[PDB]
Amino acid sequence: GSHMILVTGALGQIGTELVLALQEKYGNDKIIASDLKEPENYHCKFEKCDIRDIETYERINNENKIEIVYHLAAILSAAGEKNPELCHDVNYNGLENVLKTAKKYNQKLFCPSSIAVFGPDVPKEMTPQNVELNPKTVYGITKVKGEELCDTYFKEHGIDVRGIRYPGLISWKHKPSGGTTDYAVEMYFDAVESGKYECFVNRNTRLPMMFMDDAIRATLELMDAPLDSLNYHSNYNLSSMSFSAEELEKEISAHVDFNCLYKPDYRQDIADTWPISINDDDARKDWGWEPKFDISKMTEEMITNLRRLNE
Ligand SMILES: NC(=O)c1ccc[n+]([C@@H]2O[C@H](COP(=O)([O-])OP(=O)(O)OC[C@H]3O[C@@H](n4cnc5c(N)ncnc54)[C@H](O)[C@@H]3O)[C@@H](O)[C@H]2O)c1
Repeated sequence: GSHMILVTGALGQIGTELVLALQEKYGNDKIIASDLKEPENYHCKFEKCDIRDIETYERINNENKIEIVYHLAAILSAAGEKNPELCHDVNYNGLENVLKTAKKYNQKLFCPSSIAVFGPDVPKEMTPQNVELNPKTVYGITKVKGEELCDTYFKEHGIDVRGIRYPGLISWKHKPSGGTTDYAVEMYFDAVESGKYECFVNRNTRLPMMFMDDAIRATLELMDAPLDSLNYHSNYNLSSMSFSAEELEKEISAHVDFNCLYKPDYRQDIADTWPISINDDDARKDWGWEPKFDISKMTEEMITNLRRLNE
């Protein structure tokens, strides 16, 4: 086959790093990036597209002989509370476009979910894989519907679509976009840049978090697993860390001097409805998941690179 891979949402937090990992794994000639606007200074072949534009999306897939899509395009939780209609449109109708195309062209898919599928009616601690999904955000609802649609494509249409309920992801290669979990990223950036941070959640806010290298590795490992080994498809729980905002402040302060003030905003109301930690036994059992970055190791990577960038 062509062995060609498309990454939608390629310019975002995950995509910035996933494109590189896929180029190194498969060879640079095998990877096509797509997002809304063509970037200036960019070492991957790029095809612009709105994920809602089925005609152009199909054309990109056809012409490039795409066999595998890593579908990252989305509107996230905080933006989705501000703009519910946009969130539904982009997330649900974009996903539907991706799945319909996969069925036409016999594609394999990665379509991620989020811990935002969970609401406060199920356990906050070590949330199980199989509990009711009654999210309290628009975004969470889109993700629940998306899990279900993916699993319908798998069962009814034979599409090998896989996905992870990512926790909050922390990275330094992309500027923070002010998402709900972005207080962890921003705290690092602002600590190193200015020695001060105004945190938009309260000091005890405690969410499942993961360093990007772990999330990217998890994504690739899940995609490489034999299909018959998977007991879940669109929606693996996935865990690494669970810490509060002040715990992160104390970790960062062991390395860098900084003033952290807590001034919650609307994003608190999102975070408060999510679990603190996640039971990912099924990922660990079915496909060998184990995280490699604890808070100390992640902190060293973040601070070292951010200090370099601030030279
Ligand atoms: N980063 C996290 O902490 C996290 C956590 C859970 C789930 N996820 C999921 O992972 C995926 C990627 O997340 P991310 O953090 O990289 O998001 P992001 O916002 O950084 O990237 C999403 C990309 O989608 C693009 N996009 C938006 N609307 C579009 C449209 N109409 N057509 C085409 N492209 C469009 C944006 O331009 C952006 O580059 C999403 O499915 C998200 O729900 C992320």
